[PDB]
Amino acid sequence: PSSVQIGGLFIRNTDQEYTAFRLAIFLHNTSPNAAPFNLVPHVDNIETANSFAVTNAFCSQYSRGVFAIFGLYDKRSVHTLTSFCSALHISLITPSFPTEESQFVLQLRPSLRGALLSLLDHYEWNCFVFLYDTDRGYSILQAIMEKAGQNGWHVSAICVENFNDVSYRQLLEELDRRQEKKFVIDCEIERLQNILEQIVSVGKHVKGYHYIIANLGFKDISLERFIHGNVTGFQLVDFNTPMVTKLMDRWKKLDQREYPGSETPPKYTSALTYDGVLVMAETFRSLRRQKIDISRGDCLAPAAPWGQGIDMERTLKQVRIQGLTGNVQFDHYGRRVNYTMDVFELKSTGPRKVGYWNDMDKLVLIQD
Amino acid sequence: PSSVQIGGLFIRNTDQEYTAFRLAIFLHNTSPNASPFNLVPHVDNIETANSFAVTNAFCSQYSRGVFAIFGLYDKRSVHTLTSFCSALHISLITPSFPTEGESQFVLQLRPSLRGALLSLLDHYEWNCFVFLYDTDRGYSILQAIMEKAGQNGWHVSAICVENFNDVSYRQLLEELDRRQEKKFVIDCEIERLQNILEQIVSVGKHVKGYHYIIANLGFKDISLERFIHGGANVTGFQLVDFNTPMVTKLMDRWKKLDQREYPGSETPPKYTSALTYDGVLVMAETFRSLRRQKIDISRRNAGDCLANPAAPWGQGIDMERTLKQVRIQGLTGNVQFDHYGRRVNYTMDVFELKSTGPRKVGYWNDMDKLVLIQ
Amino acid sequence: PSSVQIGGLFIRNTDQEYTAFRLAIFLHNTSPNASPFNLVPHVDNIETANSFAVTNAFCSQYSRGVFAIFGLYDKRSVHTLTSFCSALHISLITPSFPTEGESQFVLQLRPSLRGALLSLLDHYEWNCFVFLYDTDRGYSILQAIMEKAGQNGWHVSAICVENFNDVSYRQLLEELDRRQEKKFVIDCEIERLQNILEQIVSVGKHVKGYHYIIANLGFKDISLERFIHGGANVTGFQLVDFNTPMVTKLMDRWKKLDQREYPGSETPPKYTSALTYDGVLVMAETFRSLRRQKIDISRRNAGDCLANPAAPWGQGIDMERTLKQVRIQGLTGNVQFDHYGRRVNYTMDVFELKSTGPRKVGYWNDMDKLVLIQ
Amino acid sequence: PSSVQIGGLFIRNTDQEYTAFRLAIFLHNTSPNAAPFNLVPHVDNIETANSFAVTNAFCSQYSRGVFAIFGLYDKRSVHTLTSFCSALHISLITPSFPTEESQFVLQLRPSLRGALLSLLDHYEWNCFVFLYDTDRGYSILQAIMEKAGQNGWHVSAICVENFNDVSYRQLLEELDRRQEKKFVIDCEIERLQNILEQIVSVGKHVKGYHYIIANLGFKDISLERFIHGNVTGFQLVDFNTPMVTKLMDRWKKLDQREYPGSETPPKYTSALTYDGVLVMAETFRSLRRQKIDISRGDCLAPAAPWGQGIDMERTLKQVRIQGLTGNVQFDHYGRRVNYTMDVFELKSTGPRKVGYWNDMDKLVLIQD
Repeated sequence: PSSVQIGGLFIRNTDQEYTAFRLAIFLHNTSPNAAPFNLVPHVDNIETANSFAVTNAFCSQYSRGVFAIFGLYDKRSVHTLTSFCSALHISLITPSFPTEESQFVLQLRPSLRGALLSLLDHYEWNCFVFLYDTDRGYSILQAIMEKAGQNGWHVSAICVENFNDVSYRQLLEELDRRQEKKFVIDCEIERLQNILEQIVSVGKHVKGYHYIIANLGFKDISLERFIHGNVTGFQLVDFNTPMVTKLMDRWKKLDQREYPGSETPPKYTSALTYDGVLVMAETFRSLRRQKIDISRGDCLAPAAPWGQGIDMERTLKQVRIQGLTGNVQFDHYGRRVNYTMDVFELKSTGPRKVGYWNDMDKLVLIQD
Repeated sequence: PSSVQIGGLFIRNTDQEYTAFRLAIFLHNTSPNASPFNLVPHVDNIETANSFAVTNAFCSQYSRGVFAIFGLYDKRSVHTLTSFCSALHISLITPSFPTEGESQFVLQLRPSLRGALLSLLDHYEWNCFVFLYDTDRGYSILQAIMEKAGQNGWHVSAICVENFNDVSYRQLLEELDRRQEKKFVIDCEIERLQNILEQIVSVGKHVKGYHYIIANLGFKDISLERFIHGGANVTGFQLVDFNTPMVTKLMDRWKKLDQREYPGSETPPKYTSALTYDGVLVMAETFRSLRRQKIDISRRNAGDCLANPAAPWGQGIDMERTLKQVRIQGLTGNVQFDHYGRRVNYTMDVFELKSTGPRKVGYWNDMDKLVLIQ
Repeated sequence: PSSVQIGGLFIRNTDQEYTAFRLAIFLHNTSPNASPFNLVPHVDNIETANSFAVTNAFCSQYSRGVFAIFGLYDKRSVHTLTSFCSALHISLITPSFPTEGESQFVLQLRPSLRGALLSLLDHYEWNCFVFLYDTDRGYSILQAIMEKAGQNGWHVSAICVENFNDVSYRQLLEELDRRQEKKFVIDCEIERLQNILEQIVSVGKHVKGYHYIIANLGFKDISLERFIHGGANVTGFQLVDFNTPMVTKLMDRWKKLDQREYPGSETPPKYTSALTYDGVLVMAETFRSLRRQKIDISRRNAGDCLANPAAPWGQGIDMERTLKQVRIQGLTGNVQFDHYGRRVNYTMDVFELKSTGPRKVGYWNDMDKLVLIQ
Repeated sequence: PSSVQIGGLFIRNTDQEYTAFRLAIFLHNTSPNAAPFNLVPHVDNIETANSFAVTNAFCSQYSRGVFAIFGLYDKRSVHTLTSFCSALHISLITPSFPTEESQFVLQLRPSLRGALLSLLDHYEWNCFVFLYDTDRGYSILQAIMEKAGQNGWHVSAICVENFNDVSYRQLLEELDRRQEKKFVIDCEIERLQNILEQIVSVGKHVKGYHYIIANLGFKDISLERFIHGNVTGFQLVDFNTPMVTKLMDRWKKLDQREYPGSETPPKYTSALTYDGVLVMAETFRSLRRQKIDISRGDCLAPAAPWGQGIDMERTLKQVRIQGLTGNVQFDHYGRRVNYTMDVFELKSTGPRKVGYWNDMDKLVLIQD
């Protein structure tokens, strides 16, 4: 097997992720090293991102026999993509939000719930607001509410879906009336820019107000205005490693005509997509090493089980490499294990690393 | 067109709903000729209730040439079913929880409950209470409760009761009793609701001084004899009125039914049974309206539910418009939808438990909010 | 004499006892030849359980040439049955309540409970408590409790629960709660005991701070899951030991029984079932003893139970003496009677209810009174 | 019908009752007035008074077809006599203790429970002792205990069955140690004499100690020692009526050879037996007036019902005469209704009537 077909499912507002996925495949195509299989993606980008489009693209990919699909989903499509992959015995590698038991799924994105809870405990926060959206699911929100109930917190959860400039202004005025000082922001990247620009315009960009940015791309979003005017966040990928250095000095190639979004440093989702490509490449090497000839139907047949799918799924779930997100390893549930992320607090000189959070030592802070 | 094909979807633990569907369609079929058509149902009762099984069944229904589909869904299968129905212009009638956040080609028989519950909480002047909930029916109630609490500064302790056993409920109740919190709001599945009520009786939290609010439309569908004797304050919402000619006739027919042929007939129909009965009535009236509007219906189509590109039904827009343009009287009252698909101009009774039993204290309507009897 | 005729009397709601009687006699009949006789029972199961029906059945048994009679009686039929048995020298074996106040030709399988209950009350240092009782099993316990209270100056409030419905129990519990009395002693029929326990759970009196004492020998024969979860202190007396080879073998045979042929086998045997099983064992051993003593038995007689003048059986005195001179091991322990007919040298376990469940706290015996585990 | 056979069942220590029953029959034999039926009793006195003797005598009487039996029973024989009479459809007239629903039974003795409770309420007794026996049943005892529980009384119930002189002495010493001042005595007549003589010997016969004698024969027991040394009691029959005057001036005939016990004024049980004879005579007149020819088996047949027994039983239950115990009338349950009894309190001059108790006005006391 030298031309291995794989499937790719992307949704709207994922230009950078698609570019990173293409770049990872291209590097895998030009990496001789030690079977020389070349990954050809049958990528099917969908704009609507509704359940019907997900089903249509998934069945079309299944008709081509891709043995695996690298997909991205939202709250409205997770229950469709995961269900089809679990029933049709095709492994599903997704860098999107993890799903709170599951099969045939590899969630590359680490669960942000644990890190956020540890940070809140360390900062001894008792009353705060929870400006949030539902795009990534009700995983952080439920944990915050449950933790507040078990700890007697005065939390004010505020949904900011379908908000316009008037809505943000009204919300800001209400917060000023309540004199809320501590904020937790959990929204999509574009919504983060909208919230941050509205806050800096209305006049709450000072260091007295504490803002926790609940995402893994803290350095991926520009916060230059806040230095002039206490902001904490989580960073997933370390920029001081040899492998990310190789990615950067290969990323400087500004072929924006063929690689849109390459003008800026890759976002955390882009790093996760690159890491997923490495996981698929490494596990294909493992299957080839085990001398398992992977080969082969249509959707809505009754289930069309894949005999080789179970062993292939297990091989994915037992991979352990050193990727952009560190020790990439999965447990038997498909989640991420043995991972760490740095905690950056903004200072006068810029972002500064205070500590890092991992699943075995919780949060550990640098002290003298 | 004497025969009309109607799709039907049923999930697990919905036996009573299926019998109500069969009973409603039988009454319409065996009815005096109010001058004219028959409904043939293609029904699929899947137990797993996963998205893949729902998609397979919906494709089978689409291949079977159904004009409308009566489906049940949970948080798992809500998105796939609604999106598939809207994409192919095949309308759906559901008694499940609403999917607020815009929609098309879907008619929610179940009315919104957030307004009534919020009105009740404002009337009771509650500040701190334990909100026990699950995520089987979405998160609309949970989001609304917390948004109201944040705007009003309520210290609401929300606890999810998913995947808890009897020991877990006992430990949770003991911890809450140690925290000295008296007010509770329960919004769970009917099976989980029975389990929590049994655990409350076992612990001994059904005495005077404890207030429980049951957030569903089946307050009279459950047993509270232990709570009646204990004397704890219980408030609930009942949608089905038992003092109307229509419910009386249906109950008379309900008691005279074969238990083996109609499982669940040994007990009074629940609010979901009334809701699904109303849904069949809505479909019948809309087909009459299509006949009156001189709009002929035909499938014209095959079963390529995944035809590329999509081939939406040409008469779906008119069918959806007619479905939303029907005002009828049923077990739940004035069944009348707006242009969105939700229920509007609906009324529900509010029952407070006393020693004599469940006595209505007032009603709630979309216009006057909560009006209590004084 | 291969065949031995034995009389049997059963009152209403004693199905389990009858099956235990049949099971015990079947095991003796189908047993290895421990070197020799069979027991044929003449059984009468009257439902009214009045004195006239008992007299008719006893005359039929006497006309049927039975040497011993296994009878059940209540306060209504205790005097007629005991007097008839003593007058004609036809001995009786009973598991019912004792008839203290002298007796002859009667063997009480059920041991006296007043000693154990009085010892428990003295240990608990109780002063004021509510004694709920009925009069189905005589008045010996009631008289003893009040005599002890008078000699010790206890303010015992005794209430009879005869001919009360569920509303009556609820009203009585509410009145007692208003009077602020926490300690209760329940001595009722097993059916009435279940009803009172259910009412206690419904009212909500099964929480910490309430102490209940159940005065019977079937503490493990009833369900207290609600009381286990509530945490109220419950003390009871268990006569049957479940950690002996004999009870283990009998339980193994009990589970492998036909439910239709042996009603009540779906549940573990109650203390009365163990008592009646022991009674059949006592009769078997005594017949062996008569065979060993070279005392031939024969009815010699007709059925003129009302023969004037009375014609008592000539071998009745020796039979009664041999019955009282037998020490055996059975489900209730060392079954051994004195010259009066009551049980002596008997032990019963004392169980206190905790979160883990019913855990034995000590035992009670006729010699050392109450000995608790420390 | 001129020679009507009836049955008579008497127990040990009932010589006076048997004499009164014989005297009443004799007067009925010599009372022409206005069918001239003469009552012939097949009396079967039993000494053992156990259940076997009761059954034997009852069956022998049934063999003679007596249509009714005038019986006396104790705690050990009530459940046998009543059961046979209810099942065999023969009316049972008994002057013994009433039974707390029943059929074919006429209890001539009024229920003493109501009068005792009313007297205790009037005297405002809170703590007392209850020297009692079980011969007449647990009817008064249960009521006293239940009333005490509902009123919070400090009652000390003391059984005095099988007590010898040492037992009474020990009981008296214990009472002195407890310093109990108020006594309620409910025992058989012979036990009353034993208790009273022991009390007067030990030295508690003074007026300071209050003794309530729970019986209907207060004047039938000599209390002369207490006048020299507060004793209340109930009297059922009034000695100041024309009919009791006739009974007295006929009772002075001292034919003790044929009428034992006639040397003393009749006891309350004797008056009840005399009244029962009148009830049977009056109801036979009613049956004869209704032109119902009463006629007719063996016991232990299966039930041998008597068709005329039901109407005869109802006629007994609807009789209303003026006898020694006043307005003799029975309800549909066989108990006594529309009856009254005087309450006598001992004074220096002797017994004095304070008031009277009836079932409609409870207790009413004479005051100026």
